[PDB]
Parts: sequence; structure tokens; C-alpha cells
Amino acid sequence: SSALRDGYRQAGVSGRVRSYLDLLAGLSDFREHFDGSDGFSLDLVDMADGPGEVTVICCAGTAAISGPHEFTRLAGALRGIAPVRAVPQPGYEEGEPLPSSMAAVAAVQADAVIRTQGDKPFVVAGHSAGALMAYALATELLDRGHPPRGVVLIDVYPPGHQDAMNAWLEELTATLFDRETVRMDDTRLTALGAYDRLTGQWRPRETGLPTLLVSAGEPMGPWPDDSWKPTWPFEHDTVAVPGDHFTMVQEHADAIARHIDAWLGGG
Amino acid sequence: SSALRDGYRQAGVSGRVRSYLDLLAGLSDFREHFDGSDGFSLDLVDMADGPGEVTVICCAGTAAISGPHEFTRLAGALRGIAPVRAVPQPGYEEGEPLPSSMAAVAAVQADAVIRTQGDKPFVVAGHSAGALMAYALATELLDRGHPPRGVVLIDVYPPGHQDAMNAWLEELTATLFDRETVRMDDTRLTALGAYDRLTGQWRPRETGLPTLLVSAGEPMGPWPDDSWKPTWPFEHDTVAVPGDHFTMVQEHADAIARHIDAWLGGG
Repeated sequence: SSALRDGYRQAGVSGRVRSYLDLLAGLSDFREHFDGSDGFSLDLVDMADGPGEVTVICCAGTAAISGPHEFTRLAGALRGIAPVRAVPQPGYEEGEPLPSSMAAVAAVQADAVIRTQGDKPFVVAGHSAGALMAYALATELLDRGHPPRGVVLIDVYPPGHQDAMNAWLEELTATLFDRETVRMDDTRLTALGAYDRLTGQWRPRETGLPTLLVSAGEPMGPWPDDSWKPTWPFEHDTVAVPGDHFTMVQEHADAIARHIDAWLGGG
Repeated sequence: SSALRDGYRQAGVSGRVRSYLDLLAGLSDFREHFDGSDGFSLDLVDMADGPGEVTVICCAGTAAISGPHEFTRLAGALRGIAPVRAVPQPGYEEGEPLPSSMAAVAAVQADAVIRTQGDKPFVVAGHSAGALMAYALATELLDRGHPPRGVVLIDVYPPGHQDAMNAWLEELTATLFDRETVRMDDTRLTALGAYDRLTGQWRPRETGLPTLLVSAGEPMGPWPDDSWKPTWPFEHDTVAVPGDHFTMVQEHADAIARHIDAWLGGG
């Protein structure tokens, strides 16, 4: 077993999550971090080859349970409509190094797709806390010399806005600890507490491309009035979905796949 | 194939070990604890019975590779002279919780000492940080109706007195990584930080028990003037034993045996 998986759940039961995070990032100095000068390489995932003239891409967030083991859910719902590429995160499997700073990592997966694609249109579709990174990737892609086609976000909570909700959900992530398709050993945790320091210094920029949210449904509890729901500081158009945070996409992947079919046909 | 193994290694090549400990104790605060008002025990590791009048109780260490397993060497040395009742430090092997302070660990280990003993005299002993634990066990027994005949502080390094010396050793241990007797498991490295803050703000008390400090012969390397080796405030006879801070026990057990007898012969 392990030693950290123990404190993970003993924190959520009482209420001392914040103090735990200040501990984690403390160990993020003792490794072999890379930069745009040495050498690295990854190998894409083999998934679907379905029909379509516009393919879609996707990725994962930070919440431990992330991985290329759970998106096979939406894979079946989207088949017939369009293809789906699988871009894995650099680290979740024996034999890998860690980043150096926020605007450094992006010079890696940039070159990889500029070799395999060719001349096909695409779009993005992330989830969870990761809905921040999915936005950041589209920025460097815009002026390098190859603009996207349109993003579709799903539940988010960016910095410089709501100081309450955020850390309030992480407290729940430790209490709601039902099993996942993969075991939680001594590697999938040190990465979670690592991006915490990163996501606290970023602040969005103003761009001009078509956005689309897909909000949730029934609240976790007997919550008061208007004290939730995402609200980005820019401008966009929205569409809902029936469900809740922690699961949604799993047992509700057919729904969203239809909410996107109506979008791509106009804008 | 853990992760907390290399993280402890790469920390020695750079030169930062202090801030690495502030966290080890942060993680342990979450594990289940024992302070005196809860069930928990520890079977004294049976070493070798035999002749004698004043058995040597040798408490376990506080390092990563510590435990009553190391005292196997000294156990064979004391065959005929005096037996060894090596007290196991909790938290290191799978399943055992961690204490609150020093008066939480030395207490639980005190119970086992009186139980198996009885009207038979004994002399506690340890090694460096483990000696801080050994003394604490011997002092707690002082006014508790069972003051041991004495102690043998082998290369003990008292905190608050040796700032640069004791800390430079931890920085050396990391670069001394080379095949251990018992695999450096995850639950051992966490217990390190636990005991670090315990023995950290722990200032020993005075007693009328004879102490026999055992220092080293050759330094850990090139040393200018007299500023190495273990020290102590109270009155105690001191005697040296060859090998540096790491091989004065693992590769030099017998040399110490003849030293404690000449001491027990007096009073």
C-alpha cells in the first residue's frame, strides 16, 4: 500500500484540506525537470477511426481520477458523428520527467501534432479543473501559424472571481472516495499538489473565438439561492445538461454529444 | 519501485535536506496517532538469552534503515557477557501508528521494558538519534520506580547544541545511498519526519544515572580542527571506537561490547 493515501481521507472528514496542500508542493524541488533545450518524446493512443469531415480532440484535468481509462465512455456516444483523438498527459506511467514553469511545457506537444495531422480541421472538449489548460493550449496555437475552429468547455471556476466555491469542493473530493478503475499508488498524487501552485498565478487574456459551455443540473445539497454556476469575465453562449459534478460524463455521455451536433452546424 | 526513494536520493546531490523534513512531519500529522489514551503495543525483539546479571536493553534507531535488525551484530557479540532486549521503535513497520511528542513514544516502550524484566537490572542503549530515544526511555523509568543501572549513548547527537554537525550528517546520509539490509519502504520515510519534530524540540532532563558515551575514531572525511564526534552536557565517562558515524556499529560491533563491561564492573 502507501502512506499518503491515508491522510487524504482523514483530512476531508475533519476539515483541514488547505493546510495539506501547502505541504505537498514542498517536495516539488527534488527531481529532474526539463526545458526547451534537452530531449523528450511521447506516443499517442490508438482509439477510434469513425466518419466525419471535422475531428474533435479532448484531454483530462487534475483531479486524481484522471486518465485515458475513462474517456472510452464518450467514445461510443460520439461515434458516427465524428472521429476522436486521444492526447495523454506527460507523466502518468513509469519513466517520465516533470515540467519547469507555466509557459514552458507547451513547447512539447506543440511539435508532435504538427507532424501527424496534416490538413484536417479540429476542435477541443475538456473537463474538470483542466478546463483551464484546454484554453491555454489554444492561445499559443493561434499566432504560431495555425488557428483552431471552436472550443466547447464543460464546468469551470477560474481565479480572480469566486473565493468561496473553489476550495469548498476539494473538501468533498476526499469524503466522496468511491473506487476508480485504477489503483491510487505513490505517483498519481505528487502531481496533483504540484499544479496547485501553478493555477494560482495565471490570469486570462482577451481573445475572440466562439465559446460554448455545458452547465450541470441538480445541486449536491439544499443550497440557498444564486451562489454557484460558472461566469467567465468575457462573452459567450450557453447550453445545459442534467446531472452532477463527480460523475456526469460517465453515465451521461450521450447527452453532451448531441448538444455539440447542433453547434457545429452554424456558429 | 516507489517514488519517495529517488526523491530522497536527488536531494543529496543538490544540497537541500532541511526543508525536506518540514514536510515529512506534515504528512505524519494525518496518519493515526497514539498519545497515551488508546490501545497499542510492541513485542520486544527476542535476541539471545544467556548468562549475565545486568541485561542491555538496546532501543531501535530513528533513521531510514534502523530497527532491532541492526542490533543483530551486537547481539552475537554479547554472548556470555550480557543479553540484549532490543526495543522496537513503532511506526516503521506496516500497521503501526505515530506519536504526538517524545512523551508519547518513550511511554509505550516503557511498558514493555518492565513487563518482561522484573527484579533483573538493565542498562538502556542506542545510536545517535536512536540514542535520543534510548535516553528518553531510560529517564522516563527514572522516578517511575525502575531507574536503570545506566546507559550507553553510542555516538549520540544532541539537538539544539550541534546545529551544523548533526544537520551535515543528514546531508551525508543521502549521498551514502548504497544497498540497505531492509528495503527503504514508504512508511519508514514518513515516520522519519514524525520523530524529527518530536526529538526536535526535545531538551533532555537531568538524572543520577551513569552514562557511557561512545564516540567515533575516523571522521567522515577531511576535518580542520576538533569539531566533530558526539557530545553531552551532564557528567559521563567518554570513550572512542573506530569507523565513521556509519560503520562504528554495522561493521564494528564487538569493539563496543568490551567497553560496557568495564563500566558495569564498577558503579
